[PDB]
Amino acid sequence: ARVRNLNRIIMGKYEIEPWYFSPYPIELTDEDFIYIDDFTLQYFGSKKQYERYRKKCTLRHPPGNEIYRDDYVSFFEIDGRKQRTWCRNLCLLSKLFLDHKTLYYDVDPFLFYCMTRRDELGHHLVGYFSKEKESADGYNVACILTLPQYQRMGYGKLLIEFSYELSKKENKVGSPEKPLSDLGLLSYRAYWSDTLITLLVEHQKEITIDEISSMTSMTTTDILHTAKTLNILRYYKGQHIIFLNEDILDRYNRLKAKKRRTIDPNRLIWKPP
Ligand SMILES: CC(C)(COP(=O)(O)OP(=O)(O)OC[C@H]1O[C@@H](n2cnc3c(N)ncnc32)[C@H](O)[C@@H]1OP(=O)(O)O)[C@@H](O)C(=O)NCCC(=O)NCCS
Repeated sequence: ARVRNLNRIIMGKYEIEPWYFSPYPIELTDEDFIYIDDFTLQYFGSKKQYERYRKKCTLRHPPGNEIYRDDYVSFFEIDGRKQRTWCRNLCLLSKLFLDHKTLYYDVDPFLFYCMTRRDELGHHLVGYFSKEKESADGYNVACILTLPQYQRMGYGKLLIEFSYELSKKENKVGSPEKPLSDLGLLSYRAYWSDTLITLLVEHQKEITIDEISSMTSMTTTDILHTAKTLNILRYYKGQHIIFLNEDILDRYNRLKAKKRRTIDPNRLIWKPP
């Protein structure tokens, strides 16, 4: 009698192996897989069951308001309390790739911003970031995730950039919840670096900390840490600034050479509560 662990989830054409254990309320059997509907995120122990529900009539995108939509991606804002089932399913899926995550069942305190890539086939959920409706620490991101099958394609940086656009619209600085996984912290460091580098080349050769936080919603701490790492911190005109140098120009051009997609602030149709 085999009592197997969840060793693989079948999502669309993808067969993904979890990185960590997730509390799916499922029976342990001699099989080690479950089906995850790529639209509803519902889990099924049998292909037949999955098929049975797949036929049902359902929307083909996350259950929320589309507050951003460009030719590349869309962002749906979902209130956990309004979509408990879907969001709980999202959290269970997310935990498979997180060392730790708050109780998956309690989604009410969160707002989920889910990003989809649109193809000739429609919407495809590629990642998301949750956010406390009320954060005592001012965290502008609780958890953030790019589904495994879509990682290392630039989606993570888009998720992060979007979280800062919300903060900017809210007229507040913000920073991701600590502690961050190594993957998460390294992604933020790259984003913060790319952001200061782009500002120095496209906005001004010299910029004060205040100006930076005002334009990016990045906190003083994340700005200083990033500036020190790049060796671009100085004192000019009576205050601390970051400055441009050949290294930064070089980095900027290399960044641009990758012709990466970015978020257009003008397409965010959203008003904070
Ligand atoms: C952290 C996380 C969101 C990052 O998401 P991601 O989609 O992989 O992020 P990005 O793709 O924007 O990261 C940039 C990387 O992708 C690579 N990349 C992006 N587009 C690419 C392309 N078209 N071709 C080749 N490489 C590409 C970049 O070269 C870069 O590699 P590097 O970090 O070694 O320099 C993701 O690793 C994840 O969900 N991890 C598990 C959950 C987790 O730990 N979340 C954070 C909790 S604190």
